[PDB]
Amino acid sequence: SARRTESDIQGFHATPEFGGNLQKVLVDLIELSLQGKQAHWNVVGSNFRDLHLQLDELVDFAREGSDTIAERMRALDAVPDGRSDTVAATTTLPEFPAFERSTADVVDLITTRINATVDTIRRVDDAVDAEDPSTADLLDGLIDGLEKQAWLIRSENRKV
Amino acid sequence: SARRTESDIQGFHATPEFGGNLQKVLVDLIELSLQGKQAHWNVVGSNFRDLHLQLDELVDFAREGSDTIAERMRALDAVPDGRSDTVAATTTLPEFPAFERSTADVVDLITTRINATVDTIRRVDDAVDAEDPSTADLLDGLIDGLEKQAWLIRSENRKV
Amino acid sequence: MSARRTESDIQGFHATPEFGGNLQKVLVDLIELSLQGKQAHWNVVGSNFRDLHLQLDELVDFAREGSDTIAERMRALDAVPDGRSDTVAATTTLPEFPAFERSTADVVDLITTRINATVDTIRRVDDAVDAEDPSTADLLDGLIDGLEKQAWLIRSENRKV
Amino acid sequence: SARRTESDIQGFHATPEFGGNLQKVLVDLIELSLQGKQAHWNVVGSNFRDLHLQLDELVDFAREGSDTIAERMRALDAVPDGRSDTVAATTTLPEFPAFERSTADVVDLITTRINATVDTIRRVDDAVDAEDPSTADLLDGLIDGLEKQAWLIRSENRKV
Amino acid sequence: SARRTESDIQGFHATPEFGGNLQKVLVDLIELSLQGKQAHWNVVGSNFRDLHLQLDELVDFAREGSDTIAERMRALDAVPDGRSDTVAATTTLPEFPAFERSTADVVDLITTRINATVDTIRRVDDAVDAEDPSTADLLDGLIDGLEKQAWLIRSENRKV
Amino acid sequence: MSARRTESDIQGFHATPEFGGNLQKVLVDLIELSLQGKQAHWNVVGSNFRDLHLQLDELVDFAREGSDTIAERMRALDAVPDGRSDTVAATTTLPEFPAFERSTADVVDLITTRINATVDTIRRVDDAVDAEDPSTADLLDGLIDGLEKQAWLIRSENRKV
Amino acid sequence: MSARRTESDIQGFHATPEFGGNLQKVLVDLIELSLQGKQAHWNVVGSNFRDLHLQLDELVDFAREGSDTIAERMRALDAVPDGRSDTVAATTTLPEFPAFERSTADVVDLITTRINATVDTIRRVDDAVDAEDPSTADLLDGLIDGLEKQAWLIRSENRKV
Amino acid sequence: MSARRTESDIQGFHATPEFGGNLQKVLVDLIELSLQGKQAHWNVVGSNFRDLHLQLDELVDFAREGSDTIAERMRALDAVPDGRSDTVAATTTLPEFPAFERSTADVVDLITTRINATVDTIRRVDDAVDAEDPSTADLLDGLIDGLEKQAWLIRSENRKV
Amino acid sequence: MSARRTESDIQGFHATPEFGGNLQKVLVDLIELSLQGKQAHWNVVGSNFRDLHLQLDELVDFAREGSDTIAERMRALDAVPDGRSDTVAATTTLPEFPAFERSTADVVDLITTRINATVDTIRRVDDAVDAEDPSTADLLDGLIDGLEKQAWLIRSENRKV
Amino acid sequence: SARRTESDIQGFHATPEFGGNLQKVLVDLIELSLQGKQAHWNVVGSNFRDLHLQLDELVDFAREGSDTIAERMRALDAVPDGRSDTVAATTTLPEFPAFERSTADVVDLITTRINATVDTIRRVDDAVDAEDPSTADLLDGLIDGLEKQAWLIRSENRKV
Amino acid sequence: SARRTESDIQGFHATPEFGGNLQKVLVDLIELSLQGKQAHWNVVGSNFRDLHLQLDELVDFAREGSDTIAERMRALDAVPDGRSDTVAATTTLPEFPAFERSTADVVDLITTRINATVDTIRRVDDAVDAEDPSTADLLDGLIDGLEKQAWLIRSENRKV
Amino acid sequence: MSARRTESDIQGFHATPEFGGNLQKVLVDLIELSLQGKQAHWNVVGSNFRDLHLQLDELVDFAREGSDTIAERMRALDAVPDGRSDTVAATTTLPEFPAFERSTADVVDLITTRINATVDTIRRVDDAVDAEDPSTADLLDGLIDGLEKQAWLIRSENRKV
Ligand SMILES: [Cl-]
Ligand SMILES: [Cl-]
Ligand SMILES: [Cl-]
Ligand SMILES: [Cl-]
Ligand SMILES: [Fe+2]
Ligand SMILES: [Fe+2]
Ligand SMILES: [Fe+2]
Ligand SMILES: [Fe+2]
Ligand SMILES: [Fe+2]
Ligand SMILES: [Fe+2]
Ligand SMILES: [Fe+2]
Ligand SMILES: [Fe+2]
Ligand SMILES: [Fe+2]
Ligand SMILES: [Fe+2]
Ligand SMILES: [Fe+2]
Ligand SMILES: [Fe+2]
Ligand SMILES: [Mg+2]
Ligand SMILES: [Mg+2]
Ligand SMILES: [Mg+2]
Ligand SMILES: [Mg+2]
Repeated sequence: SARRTESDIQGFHATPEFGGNLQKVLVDLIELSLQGKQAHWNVVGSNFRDLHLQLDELVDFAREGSDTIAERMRALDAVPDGRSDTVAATTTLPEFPAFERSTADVVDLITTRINATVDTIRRVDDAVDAEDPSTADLLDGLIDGLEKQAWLIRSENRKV
Repeated sequence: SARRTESDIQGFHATPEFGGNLQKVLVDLIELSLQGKQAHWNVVGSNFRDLHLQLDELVDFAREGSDTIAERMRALDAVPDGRSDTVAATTTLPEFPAFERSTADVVDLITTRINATVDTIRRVDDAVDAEDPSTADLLDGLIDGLEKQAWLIRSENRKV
Repeated sequence: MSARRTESDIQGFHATPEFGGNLQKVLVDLIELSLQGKQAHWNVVGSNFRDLHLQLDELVDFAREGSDTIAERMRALDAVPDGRSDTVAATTTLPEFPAFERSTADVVDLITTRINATVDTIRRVDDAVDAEDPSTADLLDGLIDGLEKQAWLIRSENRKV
Repeated sequence: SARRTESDIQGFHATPEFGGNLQKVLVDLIELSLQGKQAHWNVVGSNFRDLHLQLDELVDFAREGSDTIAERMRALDAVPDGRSDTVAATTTLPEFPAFERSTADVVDLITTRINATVDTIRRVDDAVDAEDPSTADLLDGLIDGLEKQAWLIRSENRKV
Repeated sequence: SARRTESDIQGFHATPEFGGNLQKVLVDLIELSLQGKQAHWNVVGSNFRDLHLQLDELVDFAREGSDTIAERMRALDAVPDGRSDTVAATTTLPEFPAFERSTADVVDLITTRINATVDTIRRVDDAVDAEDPSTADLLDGLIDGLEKQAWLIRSENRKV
Repeated sequence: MSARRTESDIQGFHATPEFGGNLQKVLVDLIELSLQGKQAHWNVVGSNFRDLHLQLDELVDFAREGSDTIAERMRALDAVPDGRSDTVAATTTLPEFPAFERSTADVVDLITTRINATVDTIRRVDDAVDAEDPSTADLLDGLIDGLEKQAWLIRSENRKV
Repeated sequence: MSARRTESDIQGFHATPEFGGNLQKVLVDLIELSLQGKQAHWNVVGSNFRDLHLQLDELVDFAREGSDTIAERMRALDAVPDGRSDTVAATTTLPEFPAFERSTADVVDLITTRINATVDTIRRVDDAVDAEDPSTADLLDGLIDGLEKQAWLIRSENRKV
Repeated sequence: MSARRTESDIQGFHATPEFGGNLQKVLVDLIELSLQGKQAHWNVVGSNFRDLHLQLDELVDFAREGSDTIAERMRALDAVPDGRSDTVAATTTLPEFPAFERSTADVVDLITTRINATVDTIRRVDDAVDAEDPSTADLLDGLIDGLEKQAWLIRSENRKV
Repeated sequence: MSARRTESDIQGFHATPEFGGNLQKVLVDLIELSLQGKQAHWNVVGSNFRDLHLQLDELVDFAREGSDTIAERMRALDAVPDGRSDTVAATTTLPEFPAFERSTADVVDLITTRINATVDTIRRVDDAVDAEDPSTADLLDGLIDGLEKQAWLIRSENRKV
Repeated sequence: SARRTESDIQGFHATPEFGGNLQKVLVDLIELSLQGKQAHWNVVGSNFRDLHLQLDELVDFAREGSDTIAERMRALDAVPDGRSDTVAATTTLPEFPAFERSTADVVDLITTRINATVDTIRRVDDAVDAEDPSTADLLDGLIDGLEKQAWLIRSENRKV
Repeated sequence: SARRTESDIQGFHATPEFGGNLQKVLVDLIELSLQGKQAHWNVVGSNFRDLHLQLDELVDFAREGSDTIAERMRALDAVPDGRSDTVAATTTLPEFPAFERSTADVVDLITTRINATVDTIRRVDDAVDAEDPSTADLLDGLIDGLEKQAWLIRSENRKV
Repeated sequence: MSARRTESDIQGFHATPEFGGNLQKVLVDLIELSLQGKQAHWNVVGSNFRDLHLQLDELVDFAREGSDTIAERMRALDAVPDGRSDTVAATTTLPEFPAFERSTADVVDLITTRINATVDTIRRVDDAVDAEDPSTADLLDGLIDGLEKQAWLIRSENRKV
C-alpha cells in the first residue's frame, strides 16, 4: 500500500569530514581517560580520597563517552582509531606530568584536561550538527557530563 | 604532537541573561515540587490513590529537574537561588490552595501549574539554545517529561 | 513581591495536524519493524543463528520502547496515535518481510534494509518536527541513534574484509 | 549398556494441522497486544491511570505469550507468521475502534477482545492436547493469565 | 477478514459444583496457612531453627496458593469465602493444638495436616480437570509444592 | 574479669499473664484484619476496582507482618500466641465482613471501620503494655502508625469535599 | 461472632488542633531545611567540597522523607498539612541561608546551626505530642536521631582538637 | 458446625514401583545429558564457537534443574532416586558423547541427538506417569517444553535455507 | 523572615556525663557479645551445628549494628565512646566465654545467658536514658527487642516439652 | 619501540603430564558433585534440613570447581573428559551407597568423599605448581573451599 | 575401577606451631577491627567524612579476614581464640588512644596499626606456606587488602 | 600481660626499584591490550561478528581491572605507575594493532597473539616478583589465569576439527 518496493534500501552514510570530526573527539576522550587514571593512582595529600574517587567517576564517564563516539562512527560506517600511538600523536590535551602530584595540583591539571576535551567537542559541534543532528545530541550529552565533572573537581580549589 | 600548550584552559562561561533564564526555570520547578507534594497529601475523593501516586511521580521528576538545572548553572559558573523566600517571590505559578481538595479539582489545578512550568521553559528555550545547545537539550527533556505528566494527570477529567 | 500568574486555566502545547501526521508515520514504521523483527527472530536459521536470534530481540525491544514513546508524545501534545494492525499494514513504508524460514545471511540483509527504511522515515520528518517542537525532535534523534546502532550490530555479519 | 546405538535420533515433529492450530493462537495474541497498546494510549476519563497501567500489564502478558507460542512452533519445526498483513487478515478479534475512548468503553471493548483470544485457545486446546500435552499445558497457562486480566479489567464496570 | 462480529463476547463461567470444589481447596489452604504460622511460633526443642524456618516456607506457599485459587474463582465468576468463621466451620484439617510443641510432634502434626490439604485437592482434581483443564494445572502445582513441603518436613522424623 | 558477672544461669525478661493476654488481643484482631482484607481484595467490584484491589493487598501485607511481629514478641517474652482460626473467630472484636461481591464504595467503608477497630484494640492496650515493657509498646506504636496510614489511604476514596 | 463489635461506623483517632499545629511547626522547618540543604549542596565551594556536597544530599534525603512522614501522619489523624513555599517562608524558625557561593567551612557552621534549629523545634514539641499520641512522638524521635546524626557528620569537619 | 477430620496419622501419596522406575529412567538421562552438555561446552571448537559454548551452559542449567526436580518428586512420593555415576553410565539410553575436541557443526548434531533421546525417554513414560499422577506429568511436560526449546536453539546453527 | 530565629550559633542537644556513662555500659556489653558470638560461631560442634553456626552470625550482625548505633548516638550527643579491647575486657558485665570447642547444647545455654546479661544492662539503664532523651531510649528499645528475639531463637533448641 | 616484531606469538602450552594431573582433579570434583546430589536427595533423620541444604552448597562449590579446572585445561590447550563412563572408571572416591541414609551416616560418608577429593588435589599440587603457579593457585582455592565444606559437614557428628 | 577402599579418609591436620601462627594473625586482625571502629567514631577535623568512611571499609575487610582465618583454623582442626581478654593480652598492635583525635593524627595512628598487622602476617607467611600453601594464599590476600587500605588512608598526610 | 609493640611509627613494605619496573612492564602491556581490545571491538566485521564484538568487551573489562589492580599495588608498595599514552606506546611489547576494519578471522588471530604477548610479559616477571613479594605474584597469577581464559574463548573460533 505505502510499502516501498525496493530490496536494497541504503542507510545514512557519514562523510569522511564528519568521521574525521568524531575522530578528533574520540582521541581526546581516550586521552582524558588515560590521564584520569594516572591522576587517580598518583594523587596524594589533603582530601586524597574524594579526588581519588571523583577521578574514577570522570574516567567512567569518558570511557563510556569514547565507546559511544566510536560506535556512532561505526553506525554511520566511519572507522575509529583509538590505538595508543594515534591517541598520543593526535590528542590536543596537554601532557599529564609524571610522578606523585598533590591534590591541589591534580585538581588544576585535570580541570584543564577536561576543559580541553570539552573545547574539542564544542569546536566540532556545529559542523557535526549540520550533517547529523542525532550525533550532535550525543556530543551535547558529553559536553554536559564533562562540564559537570570539571565543576565537581575544580570546586575543591575554589576560594570565596 | 598536536598537544596544546596552555597550562590553564578555561571552561565555558554563561552570560548573566543565560544564568537569569535558568534561574527562572529553577524557581518554577521547585515551586511545582512543593505544590505537587501539597496536592499529594491533601487530595481526597474519587480515584484518590491513582492521583496520590501519580503526583509523587511528578514531584520526583521536578526535583531531579531542579537539581539538573541548578547544577548546570554551577557548571557554567552561574549561581542558583532555590531558597523559599526567593521561590515564593519569583515563581510564575498560580498559588496552590490550602486544605483538602477533590481529585477533580486537584487534576485541574496541577495540570494548570505543570503547564505554567512548561511555558516558562519553552519561553527561555530559544535564547538558551542560541548560547548553549547542550543546556537546551536538558530543557527539552524537562518539557518532554512534564508534558507527559500533564497528560497522565489531566486524562482523569477528560470528557469523551 | 509576587510574580505569580493569575489564570486558573493555563493551556498546554497543542500539535498541528501536520505534526501529528508526521509522528503517526514514525509510529507505524516502528511497530512494523517490531513485528518484522520478531518474525526474523523466530524464523532465522543457519550459520551464526544464535547471535542474530538474540540481537533481533534487542532490536524489537528498542523499537517497542520507541513506538510507546512516540505514541505517548502524541498524546501529550493532544494528537491521537493509531497503532492498529490494519493501519500499520496499510500505511507502513517498510517492504514486507518474506514468509517462512530465511537464512542468517538473508535475514541480516532484509532486517538491515527495514531498519534503514524506518530511520529514513524519521530523518524525513525530523526537520519539520524540530521546527514546531525541538523536544520531540530530540526523541526522534534518540531513535535514529539507537536504530542505526542496531543496523550496524546486525549488518556487520555480512560485511567482508 | 542401555545406550541407544544410533547417531541420528529424530525429535518430535508437529503435524501441519498442529502448526496451524498454534498459528491461530499466535495471530490473536499479537492482535490483542496491538489492540492493548492502542487502548493504553487512547483511554481517557474516570480512573484513567489504573486502566492505562493494567493495559500495559495485559500487553506484557500477551507479548510473552506470543513469543512462547511462536517459539513452541519452532521447537516442533512448525513456522509461525506474525507479520502485520497476516495478523490483520486472519485474527478473529473484533477491530478496536479509532480515537480516544472513555475508560468505561475501553473496559468493555478490551474484555471482549481478551475473551475472543481465550476462546481461540479453548477452541484448539483438545486437538493440541491430543497430539502434544506439553503444548496444551502452555495454552492452559495462557488461558489462566488472560482470564485473570479479563477479571482485573472488567471489574471496573461491574455493578453490585 | 476473519474478524468476529460480536460486540460483547462473554468469558468462561464455572458451574456451582466447580465453584464449590475450589472453595473446598481454598478453606484448607487458608487453614494450613494459619496452622503453619501457629507451628512456626510455638515449636520448641531439638532442631528448632530448621523447622521454624521451613514452616515459614510452607506458609508462604500456602498463602500464594490460596490467593491463586480465590482469584481463579473470581476469573471464572465464582465467589470465594475465606473468612475466619467459614474456614473454622468448613476446613477438613484436624485441629492444630495450642501451646508449645516439641519439634518431633510438630513434624508429625504438620505432615498430617499437609497431607489432609493435598487429599482435598486430589479429591476434586478429576472433576475440576473435566470442566476446566487450566484450573486443574493450578491444582497440580499445589499438589507438587505441598507434597514437596511434606517431604522436607517429615524427613526429620524418619527412622533409617 | 573485673566487672564480669559470675552467674551460670541468667534468665530473660518474662511477660506477665496480663501482658500476654493484652498481646493476644492485638494478635487475633491483626489476623482477622488480614483475613478480611484478603476477602475484600478478591470480592471488591466496581468504580476504581484496581486501586482498592492493590491497596487491600498492601494492608494485608502490613497486618501479616504485624501479627508475626506480635506473636514472636510474645514468644521472646515466654508468652504463647494462639492464631488458630477457631480462636480468631471466637475472640476477634472486628465486625464480621459480609459475604459475596461488594462495591468499591462499600468495601472502603467496611475496611476503614475494621482497620479502626483493630487500631482501637492496640490503643486500648498500649498504656498497660508500655507500663510493663516500653520496647513492646514501641512495636505497638509502629502498628498504630502503619494501620492508621492504611485507613487514610483507603477511606480517602469515599471522601466528598 | 462471640466478641465481635456490631458497630457499622467506627471512627479513627482524631488529632486535636494543638497537635495539628505542633506537627505543622515540625513540617515547615523540615521543608525549609530541605530547601536550604539543596542551596548549600549546589553553592558550596572550597576545601573538601565533595564530602560536603555529598553529605548535604544525604541530609536533604532524610529531611524530605521526614516532611512526607509528618505530613502524612497529619493526614492519617485528620489534620491538614501546609507545605507551600509562602507558608514555609513566612513561618519557618530557621535562620535564612545566605545567597551566593559559600566556603565549605562557612557551610558547615551554617548548616549545623540550621539542623540544630530544626531539631529544637521537634524537641520543644515532643512532650505535648507524646502526651496525646505516643506513636507520633516515636516518629518525631526518629527524626531527632537522624538529624542529630547529620549534624555530627557535618560539624565534625570544622572541629579543632 | 465442624467438618474437621479426626485421624492423627494421615498418609501421603505413595508411588508404585513402576512409577518410581519410570522417573528413574528420566533422571539418569537428564544427568547424562548434563554431563555430555558440559563435555561439549568445554570441547567444542570452530566456526561460531562462542554461541554454542554459551548455549550449552544454558542447556546444562536446565537439565540440572530438571534432574533435581525429578529426583525430589521421587522423594516426595516415597521413591528413591539413583543418580550415581556408575548407575547413570550403566542405564542411560543416550548414545555416548565422543571424546576430545569436536567441531561446532558436529557438536550441534551430536547434542541435538542427545536432547532428542532425553525427550524421547520422557515422552515414552508420560502416559503411564500421567495415569497415576497428573501433577508429575506436568513436571515432565515442563521438561519436554524446555528441552525441545534448547534443541531448536542449538540445532538451527546447522539448518540450511 | 517573619518567624526566623536570628541566632548565628545554635548549639545541639548535649548529653550529660551520666547519660554518656550509661551508653558506654551498653556499648561494651554489645561489643563483648559480638566477640563472644563469633567465638561460639567458630568453635561450636555437635548435634544441629549448622543451625547454631548460622544463628550465631545473625546475633553478631545485630550486636555489631547495635554497637555502631549506640557509639554514633554518643558522638551525636557530644559523648565519646570507648570500644577498645582492654576497656571492653575490663568493664563488660558478661560472664567470660570459655575456650576450646563446645557442644551445641552448651553453646545454646552459654550464649542465651550472655544475651540476657546484655539485655539486663540495657533494661537497667533505660529509665534514666528515657528521662533525659526519649529518642535514645527508642534505640535502646530496638536493641532489647532484637536481642530478646535472638535469645528465643537460640534457647528454643534446648527446650524440653 | 619496545614492540615485538612477530605476528604469531605462542601462548603457554600445558604438557600432557600436566593435563593428566588436572584430569585427575576433574573426575573427582565431578564424582563429588554427583555423590553430593545423591546424599542431598536421600538423606533422612535428625537435622535433615541443615544437611540437605549444606549438601547443595557443597555441590555448588564442586560444580564451579570442575568447570574452573576443565576450562583451565582448555585455556592451556589440554582436553578434559567429564563423561559419566570416564568419571565412574577413573574416580578415586569410594562409591556412595544406594538408598536412604541417616543424617549421621551421610555426614561421615560425605566427609570422607570430600577428604578423598582434597587428597587428589594435594597429591598433584607440587607437580602442577612446578609447571604453572597460576593453576596451583586455583587448586589451592579448591583445597580451601572443600576443606571448609568438610568442617561444616563433619561438625554435626563431633562429640566434645 | 580406581575407587579407593577406605571407609574413613581423614583430612589435613595443622601442627601446633601452624595453629599458633594463625592465632597470632587472628588477634591482630580482631584488634585492628576494634581500633578501626574506635577511630571511625572518634575522628574529627579536616576531611572527617572521607576518613570516617574509609575506616569502615578497613573494618569490614579486617572482620572478613578474621572470620576467614578463624574458620581456616577450624577446617584444619585448630582452635581459634578471639575473646576480648585474649586479644588485649596478646595483640602486637600499639594501643589506640581514647577520646577525639584529629584526622591527621588518626591517619598516622591507623597507618601504623595496619602496618603492624601486616608485619605479623608477613612474619608467619613463610612457615605457613611451607606447611600449607592454600593457607598462605589466604594470608597473601590479607596482605594485599590491608596494604591497599594503608595506602588509601596514609595518602591524606603525604607531603608532595 | 601485654605483647603490644611500642613504636609510634611502623613502616610498610617498600618495593625495590627492580620490582617497580617489573610491575610497570605489566601495566603498560595491560593498558595497550585494553586499547587494542576496544579497537578490535569497534572494527571487527564478518562471519560471527557479534560473538567476537561481545567477547572483546569482556577482555577489555578484565584488562582494565587488571591494570588498575597492578597500578594500585604499585602505589601500596611505594612505587609510582606510568599509564600515560606516550609511555604506553613507547614501552609496550605488544605488536601494534593494525588500522581500519579487520575480518573476524584476522581479529581472532591478532588479539590472541596480543593476549599471548601480554601473558608472556607477566610470566617473565613472575619469578622475580614472587621472590620479593608472594602477595603480588598471586595478583599476577590471577591475571595470567583470566587472560589465558580470554585467549581460549577468542581463539577457538579459528580452531578446526
Ligand atoms: Cl497503581
Ligand atoms: Cl565518598
Ligand atoms: Cl551472547
Ligand atoms: Cl538454614
Ligand atoms: Fe560496547
Ligand atoms: Fe545532586
Ligand atoms: Fe507506557
Ligand atoms: Fe525470545
Ligand atoms: Fe493478589
Ligand atoms: Fe517469622
Ligand atoms: Fe508519600
Ligand atoms: Fe534441591
Ligand atoms: Fe558507622
Ligand atoms: Fe562455563
Ligand atoms: Fe562465617
Ligand atoms: Fe580504583
Ligand atoms: Mg574529603
Ligand atoms: Mg555467533
Ligand atoms: Mg484508580
Ligand atoms: Mg538444623
